[PDB]
Amino acid sequence: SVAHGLAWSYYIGYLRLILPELQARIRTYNQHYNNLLRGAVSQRLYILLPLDCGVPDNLSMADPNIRFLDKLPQYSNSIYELLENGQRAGTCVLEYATPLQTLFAMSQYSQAGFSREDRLEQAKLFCQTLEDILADAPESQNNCRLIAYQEPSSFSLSQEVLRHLRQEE
Amino acid sequence: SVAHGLAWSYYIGYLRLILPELQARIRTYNQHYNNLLRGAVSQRLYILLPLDCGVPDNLSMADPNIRFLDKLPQYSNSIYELLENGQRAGTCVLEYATPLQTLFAMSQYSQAGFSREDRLEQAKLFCQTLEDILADAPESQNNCRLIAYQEPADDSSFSLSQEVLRHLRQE
Ligand SMILES: [Ca+2]
Repeated sequence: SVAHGLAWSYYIGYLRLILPELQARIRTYNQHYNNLLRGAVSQRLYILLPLDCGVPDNLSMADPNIRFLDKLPQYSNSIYELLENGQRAGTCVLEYATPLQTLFAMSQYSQAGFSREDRLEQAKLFCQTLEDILADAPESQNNCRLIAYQEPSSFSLSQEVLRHLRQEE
Repeated sequence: SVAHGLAWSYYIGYLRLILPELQARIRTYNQHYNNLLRGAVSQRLYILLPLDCGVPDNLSMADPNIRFLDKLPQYSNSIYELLENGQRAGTCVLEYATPLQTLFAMSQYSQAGFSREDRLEQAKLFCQTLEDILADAPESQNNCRLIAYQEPADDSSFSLSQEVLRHLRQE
Protein backbone atom coordinates (compact mmCIF):
# COMPACT_ATOMS: atom_id res chain seq x y z
CA SER A 1 0.00 0.00 0.00
CA VAL A 2 1.30 3.46 -1.01
CA ALA A 3 0.22 5.15 2.29
CA HIS A 4 3.10 3.55 4.27
CA GLY A 5 5.87 5.10 2.09
CA LEU A 6 4.00 8.41 1.84
CA ALA A 7 3.70 8.75 5.67
CA TRP A 8 7.33 7.76 6.26
CA SER A 9 8.59 10.18 3.54
CA TYR A 10 6.50 13.05 4.99
CA TYR A 11 7.76 12.45 8.55
CA ILE A 12 11.43 11.80 7.63
CA GLY A 13 11.86 14.40 4.90
CA TYR A 14 9.71 17.16 6.39
CA LEU A 15 7.98 16.88 9.82
CA ARG A 16 10.97 15.64 11.83
CA LEU A 17 13.04 18.54 10.38
CA ILE A 18 10.48 21.36 11.12
CA LEU A 19 8.84 20.19 14.38
CA PRO A 20 11.94 20.57 16.71
CA GLU A 21 12.24 24.38 16.17
CA LEU A 22 8.49 25.03 15.67
CA GLN A 23 7.63 26.07 19.27
CA ALA A 24 10.65 28.47 19.35
CA ARG A 25 9.53 30.05 16.02
CA ILE A 26 5.89 30.42 17.30
CA ARG A 27 7.25 31.90 20.59
CA THR A 28 9.39 34.40 18.64
CA TYR A 29 6.33 35.44 16.66
CA ASN A 30 3.98 35.80 19.66
CA GLN A 31 6.50 37.78 21.66
CA HIS A 32 8.09 40.01 18.97
CA TYR A 33 5.93 40.12 15.78
CA ASN A 34 2.28 39.51 16.92
CA ASN A 35 0.18 42.71 17.25
CA LEU A 36 -3.16 40.97 17.84
CA LEU A 37 -5.03 41.62 21.08
CA ARG A 38 -5.19 38.19 22.95
CA GLY A 39 -4.35 36.56 19.60
CA ALA A 40 -1.39 34.37 20.53
CA VAL A 41 -0.65 31.76 17.86
CA SER A 42 -1.31 28.17 19.14
CA GLN A 43 1.79 26.05 19.88
CA ARG A 44 1.03 23.10 17.52
CA LEU A 45 1.52 22.66 13.70
CA TYR A 46 -2.02 22.01 12.37
CA ILE A 47 -2.07 19.70 9.35
CA LEU A 48 -5.15 19.57 7.12
CA LEU A 49 -5.91 16.06 5.94
CA PRO A 50 -8.97 16.16 3.66
CA LEU A 51 -9.79 12.45 3.16
CA ASP A 52 -11.05 13.28 -0.35
CA CYS A 53 -7.39 14.35 -1.13
CA GLY A 54 -8.61 17.71 -2.53
CA VAL A 55 -5.68 20.05 -1.87
CA PRO A 56 -6.40 23.63 -3.20
CA ASP A 57 -3.60 25.87 -4.60
CA ASN A 58 -4.27 28.60 -1.98
CA LEU A 59 -5.41 27.46 1.54
CA SER A 60 -6.82 30.90 2.60
CA MET A 61 -9.26 31.31 -0.38
CA ALA A 62 -11.12 27.99 0.37
CA ASP A 63 -13.07 29.23 3.48
CA PRO A 64 -13.92 32.94 4.15
CA ASN A 65 -13.44 32.23 7.90
CA ILE A 66 -9.74 31.27 7.32
CA ARG A 67 -7.62 34.34 6.64
CA PHE A 68 -3.85 34.55 6.00
CA LEU A 69 -2.09 36.57 8.70
CA ASP A 70 1.68 36.11 8.31
CA LYS A 71 4.57 33.88 7.39
CA LEU A 72 6.03 32.15 10.47
CA PRO A 73 9.64 33.56 10.70
CA GLN A 74 12.79 31.28 10.50
CA TYR A 75 10.95 26.33 5.29
CA SER A 76 7.80 28.31 4.50
CA ASN A 77 4.98 28.05 7.10
CA SER A 78 1.92 30.29 7.29
CA ILE A 79 -0.17 31.69 10.17
CA TYR A 80 -3.95 32.03 9.71
CA GLU A 81 -6.71 33.63 11.73
CA LEU A 82 -9.83 31.57 12.21
CA LEU A 83 -13.19 33.39 12.41
CA GLU A 84 -16.29 32.30 14.25
CA ASN A 85 -19.42 34.46 14.63
CA GLY A 86 -17.64 37.01 12.31
CA GLN A 87 -14.81 37.54 14.86
CA ARG A 88 -11.24 36.19 15.23
CA ALA A 89 -11.58 33.03 17.43
CA GLY A 90 -8.07 31.69 17.01
CA THR A 91 -4.72 31.90 15.22
CA CYS A 92 -2.54 28.98 14.14
CA VAL A 93 0.17 27.60 11.90
CA LEU A 94 -1.83 25.65 9.28
CA GLU A 95 -1.10 23.76 6.09
CA TYR A 96 -2.24 20.82 3.97
CA ALA A 97 -0.56 17.38 4.11
CA THR A 98 1.06 17.54 0.63
CA PRO A 99 1.29 13.64 0.23
CA LEU A 100 -2.50 13.64 -0.31
CA GLN A 101 -1.81 15.36 -3.68
CA THR A 102 0.07 12.13 -4.69
CA LEU A 103 -2.96 10.00 -3.80
CA PHE A 104 -5.23 12.36 -5.76
CA ALA A 105 -2.91 12.29 -8.79
CA MET A 106 -2.68 8.46 -8.67
CA SER A 107 -6.50 8.20 -8.74
CA GLN A 108 -6.38 10.54 -11.82
CA TYR A 109 -3.82 8.33 -13.67
CA SER A 110 -5.37 5.26 -15.35
CA GLN A 111 -2.03 3.35 -15.47
CA ALA A 112 -1.88 3.37 -11.63
CA GLY A 113 -5.06 1.14 -11.53
CA PHE A 114 -6.05 3.13 -8.43
CA SER A 115 -9.77 3.78 -7.87
CA ARG A 116 -11.47 6.53 -5.77
CA GLU A 117 -12.21 3.70 -3.25
CA ASP A 118 -8.50 2.76 -3.20
CA ARG A 119 -7.65 6.51 -2.76
CA LEU A 120 -10.00 6.97 0.22
CA GLU A 121 -8.65 3.81 1.87
CA GLN A 122 -5.01 4.98 1.38
CA ALA A 123 -5.89 8.51 2.69
CA LYS A 124 -7.24 6.92 5.91
CA LEU A 125 -4.20 4.61 6.14
CA PHE A 126 -1.84 7.58 5.57
CA CYS A 127 -3.57 9.43 8.51
CA GLN A 128 -3.39 6.39 10.80
CA THR A 129 0.26 5.64 9.90
CA LEU A 130 1.34 9.27 10.37
CA GLU A 131 -0.49 9.45 13.74
CA ASP A 132 1.35 6.25 14.82
CA ILE A 133 4.78 7.57 13.67
CA LEU A 134 4.30 10.92 15.46
CA ALA A 135 3.11 9.16 18.70
CA ASP A 136 6.51 7.33 18.87
CA ALA A 137 8.59 10.30 17.49
CA PRO A 138 10.83 12.35 19.84
CA GLU A 139 10.34 15.55 17.68
CA SER A 140 6.55 15.46 18.40
CA GLN A 141 6.39 17.12 21.87
CA ASN A 142 2.76 18.49 21.84
CA ASN A 143 3.97 20.03 18.52
CA CYS A 144 1.75 18.52 15.78
CA ARG A 145 -2.00 17.95 15.30
CA LEU A 146 -3.58 16.14 12.39
CA ILE A 147 -7.00 17.42 11.22
CA ALA A 148 -8.60 14.64 9.18
CA TYR A 149 -12.06 15.28 7.72
CA GLN A 150 -14.69 14.46 5.11
CA GLU A 151 -17.46 16.63 3.76
CA PRO A 152 -21.09 15.49 4.64
CA SER A 153 -25.11 20.31 3.55
CA SER A 154 -22.38 23.02 3.68
CA PHE A 155 -18.94 22.36 5.20
CA SER A 156 -16.99 24.68 7.53
CA LEU A 157 -13.21 24.17 7.45
CA SER A 158 -12.75 26.93 10.11
CA GLN A 159 -15.03 25.00 12.49
CA GLU A 160 -12.94 21.89 11.97
CA VAL A 161 -9.68 23.74 12.81
CA LEU A 162 -11.28 25.53 15.79
CA ARG A 163 -12.40 22.25 17.41
CA HIS A 164 -8.71 21.11 17.32
CA LEU A 165 -7.41 24.49 18.41
CA ARG A 166 -9.73 24.48 21.48
CA GLN A 167 -8.67 20.90 22.33
CA GLU A 168 -5.09 22.30 22.77
CA GLU A 169 -6.04 25.09 25.25
CA SER B 1 6.41 -1.83 2.10
CA VAL B 2 7.64 1.82 1.95
CA ALA B 3 9.12 1.49 -1.58
CA HIS B 4 5.74 1.67 -3.43
CA GLY B 5 4.72 4.99 -1.91
CA LEU B 6 8.25 6.39 -2.38
CA ALA B 7 8.27 5.42 -6.12
CA TRP B 8 4.81 6.80 -6.76
CA SER B 9 5.57 10.08 -4.89
CA TYR B 10 8.84 10.52 -6.87
CA TYR B 11 7.14 9.96 -10.25
CA ILE B 12 3.99 12.00 -9.49
CA GLY B 13 5.54 14.88 -7.59
CA TYR B 14 8.77 15.20 -9.58
CA LEU B 15 9.56 13.06 -12.67
CA ARG B 16 6.26 13.52 -14.51
CA LEU B 17 6.53 17.33 -13.97
CA ILE B 18 10.18 17.77 -15.05
CA LEU B 19 10.52 15.19 -17.89
CA PRO B 20 8.07 16.79 -20.48
CA GLU B 21 10.13 20.07 -20.74
CA LEU B 22 13.57 18.40 -20.25
CA GLN B 23 14.32 17.86 -24.00
CA ALA B 24 13.43 21.54 -24.72
CA ARG B 25 15.67 22.85 -21.86
CA ILE B 26 18.64 20.66 -23.02
CA ARG B 27 18.12 21.74 -26.70
CA THR B 28 17.99 25.46 -25.57
CA TYR B 29 21.18 25.01 -23.53
CA ASN B 30 23.09 23.29 -26.37
CA GLN B 31 22.01 25.93 -28.92
CA HIS B 32 22.25 29.15 -26.83
CA TYR B 33 24.21 28.68 -23.55
CA ASN B 34 26.83 25.95 -23.87
CA ASN B 35 30.48 27.06 -24.42
CA LEU B 36 31.48 26.90 -28.13
CA LEU B 37 34.51 24.61 -27.70
CA ARG B 38 32.91 21.72 -25.80
CA GLY B 39 30.53 18.76 -26.06
CA ALA B 40 26.73 18.96 -26.38
CA VAL B 41 24.76 17.81 -23.30
CA SER B 42 23.22 14.33 -23.83
CA GLN B 43 19.36 14.34 -23.99
CA ARG B 44 18.19 12.17 -21.07
CA LEU B 45 17.83 12.70 -17.31
CA TYR B 46 20.28 10.25 -15.69
CA ILE B 47 19.17 9.13 -12.21
CA LEU B 48 21.66 7.55 -9.84
CA LEU B 49 20.14 4.77 -7.75
CA PRO B 50 22.76 3.34 -5.40
CA LEU B 51 21.19 0.24 -3.82
CA ASP B 52 23.10 1.04 -0.58
CA CYS B 53 21.07 4.36 -0.41
CA GLY B 54 24.30 6.37 0.12
CA VAL B 55 23.37 9.80 -1.28
CA PRO B 56 26.11 12.53 -0.97
CA ASP B 57 25.24 16.20 -0.29
CA ASN B 58 27.03 17.34 -3.47
CA LEU B 59 27.65 14.63 -6.21
CA SER B 60 31.30 15.40 -7.23
CA MET B 61 32.74 14.32 -3.80
CA ALA B 62 31.76 10.67 -4.64
CA ASP B 63 34.04 10.66 -7.77
CA PRO B 64 36.85 13.01 -9.12
CA ASN B 65 35.84 11.78 -12.65
CA ILE B 66 32.40 13.46 -12.33
CA ARG B 67 32.78 17.25 -12.58
CA PHE B 68 30.08 19.94 -12.28
CA LEU B 69 29.71 22.02 -15.46
CA ASP B 70 26.51 24.11 -15.19
CA LYS B 71 22.96 24.39 -13.97
CA LEU B 72 20.40 23.44 -16.66
CA PRO B 73 18.31 26.66 -17.20
CA GLN B 74 14.45 26.80 -16.77
CA TYR B 75 13.54 22.97 -10.64
CA SER B 76 17.30 22.77 -10.14
CA ASN B 77 19.11 20.31 -12.48
CA SER B 78 22.85 20.06 -12.97
CA ILE B 79 25.07 19.22 -15.95
CA TYR B 80 28.26 17.19 -15.34
CA GLU B 81 31.24 16.16 -17.42
CA LEU B 82 32.43 12.53 -17.03
CA LEU B 83 36.13 11.68 -17.29
CA GLU B 84 37.80 8.49 -18.50
CA ASN B 85 41.66 8.15 -18.53
CA GLY B 86 41.82 11.75 -17.28
CA GLN B 87 39.94 13.15 -20.34
CA ARG B 88 36.35 14.27 -21.16
CA ALA B 89 34.25 11.24 -22.18
CA GLY B 90 30.65 12.55 -21.90
CA THR B 91 28.32 15.35 -20.65
CA CYS B 92 24.88 14.82 -19.10
CA VAL B 93 22.14 15.97 -16.73
CA LEU B 94 22.73 13.79 -13.61
CA GLU B 95 21.32 13.49 -10.11
CA TYR B 96 20.60 11.06 -7.31
CA ALA B 97 17.11 9.60 -6.67
CA THR B 98 16.30 11.63 -3.51
CA PRO B 99 13.75 9.01 -2.06
CA LEU B 100 16.79 6.78 -1.26
CA GLN B 101 17.69 9.40 1.43
CA THR B 102 14.34 8.45 3.17
CA LEU B 103 15.32 4.76 3.15
CA PHE B 104 18.77 5.63 4.51
CA ALA B 105 17.27 7.83 7.28
CA MET B 106 14.75 5.10 8.26
CA SER B 107 17.62 2.61 8.68
CA GLN B 108 19.31 5.05 11.22
CA TYR B 109 16.07 5.64 13.17
CA SER B 110 15.76 2.89 15.81
CA GLN B 111 11.97 3.39 16.24
CA ALA B 112 11.42 2.42 12.55
CA GLY B 113 12.72 -1.15 13.30
CA PHE B 114 14.25 -1.03 9.80
CA SER B 115 17.51 -2.94 9.30
CA ARG B 116 20.21 -2.49 6.59
CA GLU B 117 18.78 -5.73 5.07
CA ASP B 118 15.27 -4.19 5.08
CA ARG B 119 16.76 -1.00 3.48
CA LEU B 120 18.45 -2.97 0.66
CA GLU B 121 15.22 -4.89 -0.03
CA GLN B 122 13.21 -1.61 -0.20
CA ALA B 123 15.87 0.03 -2.45
CA LYS B 124 15.51 -2.88 -4.93
CA LEU B 125 11.71 -2.66 -4.74
CA PHE B 126 11.83 1.14 -5.25
CA CYS B 127 13.97 0.62 -8.43
CA GLN B 128 11.68 -2.13 -9.77
CA THR B 129 8.50 -0.11 -9.04
CA LEU B 130 9.90 3.09 -10.60
CA GLU B 131 11.07 1.15 -13.71
CA ASP B 132 7.54 -0.33 -14.06
CA ILE B 133 5.93 3.15 -13.73
CA LEU B 134 8.32 4.74 -16.23
CA ALA B 135 7.76 1.89 -18.74
CA ASP B 136 4.02 2.76 -18.98
CA ALA B 137 4.41 6.58 -18.41
CA PRO B 138 3.66 9.04 -21.28
CA GLU B 139 6.16 11.71 -19.97
CA SER B 140 9.04 9.20 -20.39
CA GLN B 141 9.78 9.58 -24.16
CA ASN B 142 13.46 8.42 -24.29
CA ASN B 143 13.81 11.12 -21.54
CA CYS B 144 14.93 9.27 -18.39
CA ARG B 145 17.46 6.55 -17.50
CA LEU B 146 17.64 4.86 -14.10
CA ILE B 147 21.19 3.85 -13.13
CA ALA B 148 20.80 1.24 -10.35
CA TYR B 149 23.95 -0.30 -8.96
CA GLN B 150 25.35 -2.48 -6.20
CA GLU B 151 28.85 -1.49 -5.18
CA PRO B 152 31.22 -4.47 -4.91
CA ALA B 153 33.25 -4.98 -1.73
CA ASP B 154 36.46 -4.46 -3.81
CA ASP B 155 36.63 -0.63 -4.31
CA SER B 156 38.98 -1.01 -7.33
CA SER B 157 36.39 -2.96 -9.31
CA PHE B 158 33.79 -0.14 -9.39
CA SER B 159 33.84 3.45 -10.67
CA LEU B 160 30.71 5.66 -10.59
CA SER B 161 31.86 7.61 -13.71
CA GLN B 162 32.27 4.25 -15.57
CA GLU B 163 28.66 3.30 -14.53
CA VAL B 164 27.23 6.58 -15.95
CA LEU B 165 29.42 6.23 -19.08
CA ARG B 166 28.08 2.71 -19.85
CA HIS B 167 24.50 4.11 -19.84
CA LEU B 168 25.57 7.30 -21.72
CA ARG B 169 27.18 5.16 -24.50
CA GLN B 170 24.00 2.99 -24.69
CA GLU B 171 22.16 6.25 -25.75
CA1 LIG C 1 35.21 -1.82 0.04
